[PDB]
Amino acid sequence: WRKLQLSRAKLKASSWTSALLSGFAMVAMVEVQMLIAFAICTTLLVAVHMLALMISTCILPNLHWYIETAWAFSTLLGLILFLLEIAILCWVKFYDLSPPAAWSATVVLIPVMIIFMAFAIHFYRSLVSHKYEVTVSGIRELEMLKEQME
Amino acid sequence: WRKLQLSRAKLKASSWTSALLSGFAMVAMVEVQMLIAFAICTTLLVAVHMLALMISTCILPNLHWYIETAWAFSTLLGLILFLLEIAILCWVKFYDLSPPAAWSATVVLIPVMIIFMAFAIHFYRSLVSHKYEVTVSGIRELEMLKEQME
Amino acid sequence: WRKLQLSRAKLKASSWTSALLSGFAMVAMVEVQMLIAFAICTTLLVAVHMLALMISTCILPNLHWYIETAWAFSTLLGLILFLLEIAILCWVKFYDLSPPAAWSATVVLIPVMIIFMAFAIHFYRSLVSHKYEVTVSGIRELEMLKEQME
Amino acid sequence: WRKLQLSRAKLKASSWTSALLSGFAMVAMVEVQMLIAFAICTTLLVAVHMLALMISTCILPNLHWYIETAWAFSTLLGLILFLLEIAILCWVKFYDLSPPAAWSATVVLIPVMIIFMAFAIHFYRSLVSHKYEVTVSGIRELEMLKEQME
Amino acid sequence: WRKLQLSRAKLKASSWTSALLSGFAMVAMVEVQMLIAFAICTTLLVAVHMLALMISTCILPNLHWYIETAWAFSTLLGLILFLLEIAILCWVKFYDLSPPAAWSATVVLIPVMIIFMAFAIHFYRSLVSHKYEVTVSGIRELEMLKEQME
Amino acid sequence: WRKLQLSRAKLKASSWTSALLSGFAMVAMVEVQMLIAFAICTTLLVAVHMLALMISTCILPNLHWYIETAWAFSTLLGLILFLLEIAILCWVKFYDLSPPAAWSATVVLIPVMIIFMAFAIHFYRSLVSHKYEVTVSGIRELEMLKEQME
Repeated sequence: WRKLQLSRAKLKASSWTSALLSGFAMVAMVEVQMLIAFAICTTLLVAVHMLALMISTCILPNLHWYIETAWAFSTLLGLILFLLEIAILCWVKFYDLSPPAAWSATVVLIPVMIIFMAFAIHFYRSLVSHKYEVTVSGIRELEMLKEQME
Repeated sequence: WRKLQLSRAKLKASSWTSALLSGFAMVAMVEVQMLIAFAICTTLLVAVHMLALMISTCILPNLHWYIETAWAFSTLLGLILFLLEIAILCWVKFYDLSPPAAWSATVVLIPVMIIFMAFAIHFYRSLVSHKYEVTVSGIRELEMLKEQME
Repeated sequence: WRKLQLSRAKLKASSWTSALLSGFAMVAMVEVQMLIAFAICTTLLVAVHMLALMISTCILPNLHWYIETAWAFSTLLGLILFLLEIAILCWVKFYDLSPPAAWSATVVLIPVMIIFMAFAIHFYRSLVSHKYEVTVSGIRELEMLKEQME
Repeated sequence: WRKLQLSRAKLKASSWTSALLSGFAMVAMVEVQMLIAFAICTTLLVAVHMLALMISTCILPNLHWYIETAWAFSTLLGLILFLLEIAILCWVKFYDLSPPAAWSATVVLIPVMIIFMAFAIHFYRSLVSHKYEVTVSGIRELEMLKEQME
Repeated sequence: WRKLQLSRAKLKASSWTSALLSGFAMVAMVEVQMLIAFAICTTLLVAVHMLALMISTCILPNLHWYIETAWAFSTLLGLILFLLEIAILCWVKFYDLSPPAAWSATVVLIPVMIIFMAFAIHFYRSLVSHKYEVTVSGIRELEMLKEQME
Repeated sequence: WRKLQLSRAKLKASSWTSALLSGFAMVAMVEVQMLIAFAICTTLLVAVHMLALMISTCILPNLHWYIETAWAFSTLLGLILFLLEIAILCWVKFYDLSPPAAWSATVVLIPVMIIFMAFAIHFYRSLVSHKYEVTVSGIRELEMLKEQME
């Protein structure tokens, strides 16, 4: 039951962020209307989220952990892309009369972006260690039973 | 019960994406205001989602798997259309002064679009094989009982 | 319990689409600002959805199937109206400099619109037959008991 | 338990429509920027919904049926006001160059508006009769027991 | 369990109204772009809602009734501020060419605003009396047992 | 079970505020289009919320309290940033013709901002004391059993 709720809640959240972020991001582009980055970033941002949405459709009928990786990976990319997207918007929006201020946007971006990616690595690292920790603990317990068995 | 939750959660998600995507997409068109593609893509995008929404209405009262195909198919089309829609927006929005950058939008589109459709095929293929796998496994188990039966 | 969830989920979805579609549709009209069709379509679209919303208010306290028809009918109309609405937007938005491309919008509309209404008829027809099928099966079973009864 | 779910679901729906409708309606006014009607209708529309939202706050802690009337009444008013609001928008939006088309908006409004209010009266009337029907049926059953009692 | 659902449902509703109202209100200000009131009202409106959102974060981990007062109070303020906000928008939006119509907005505001605040007082008053009523009823019942006790 | 619902509800709320606030805030910037503050505040606001969204993805699979701190901290920052963001918008929006009124926005900001941060400290302080209170009460009860034990 614990696993059932995990997927159910995640499904709603996935479409929640993907749909809204893609919509607002799309509107952001039409409203404003370096150049290549803005176009590519926007297209990729939408595409990545769309992939996640599809995952919501396939997961319902349903190796399971494999797709889980695709969803988390895709969802994560969208978040990074959205962050990159807003950074470009600040640079592009002010790019006309505000170029001086535009720089502060990307400059401040690096600090949070690095921590964003770095934080994920630290968490993943701890998770990896735990898997190994259980691996050693599991075999040991089994060995104890094996020794007393004889 | 497992099946009940699958439909319940899916129903909310369907209207979730269909309603939001259609709304934002519609707003994207009015804000900006090759030419034929933009008009057709927008109209089709909305129509496809509307079909899915109706499916949410008919599924409640309720062969069942058949309609399931219509919903997944329609929902999937909307996602592809939305991706195509944003690609057109980038080309159209910049189409005025930014035509040069506009190309990068569609060019980058192909890469993700191919993977989007290709990924679905791979998943479906594995699903098809599993169905056949169970088919062979099922008859075999039944035969074992039939042999011992005699 | 199966019936309880059906209404509960449907209630959220109804307000979901009706509220969002009406809001975005309304915004679509103010942003842009044949002529008569656009005004009437927009007004009707909003009115139909509003009716559905009210249905959500009356259903809670609660012949039951009768109102169900009103909700499904009203909700269905809104979907058709929204589709018609976007079609008009494409024609009206481009109606200024883009009239040539504007035609493709309504032309492509017919194909999907016909399938949209036609698909509903097919589903309803099957439902009607089932009702009659059960009618014959029900009386037959009762007759069997009546015969053996004597 | 049946009563618990009724309030829980209604609470989410109330804020759902009230919040969204008020937000979009508010945006509709700023975008466009007979005259008095538009200003009053918009203000009243928002105020009515706000009242409903507050009701959601007071109902949680919690005569109960009395407040229920306030919520339904307020929510209903908002729906009627929103319908009136969009009708004004069509008239006002086109009011500049499109006056000829603007008339069709309010004209078509009356038809649906009358049915909207009239339909509610019919449903309420049937509900009132049912209350009386049970009243007569209840006393009759009690009398039967009283007669046999002696 | 009854108390658990009360908080769970309220949490979703709080963020629901606070997030949407703040977002739309913020957009309303940028779109339009007496003067001091508009600036202060908008800032306060957002701030009050933000406070409520934070309350949603603190309540999860969790004297309990005390915070409940803060949430209801903050949420209530936002509703009043939003109502005041729209009133200012009508006056400001028309304030340029539409001054004649702008007045009707604030004038009609007073009527509903007074009833909005007055209605709350009446409800609170009844609640206060009930607390005292139980106080007298509780001691009396206890005294009856004390008398017979001797 | 009590803990399960706490995370489930919080997950939906997190994405709820983060997604909406980021979207509306992003749109607020494009619509309007001291200078440096606006650019940095907007970028940081989005980045902080994105971090929270990712947390929603990692929490599902899942030391637990540690991440809880990151989510609450990140979510809290976004709220403060959003408040700061709107304050800047009022100053920037009016910054053109309305500079005189622009000051009232930031001035009024301080009052609520201080109370916003101060209120959190008071609540946290009480929580800290409670932890210590239980610490003393816990050891005391255990000691009583230890004494009677001998």
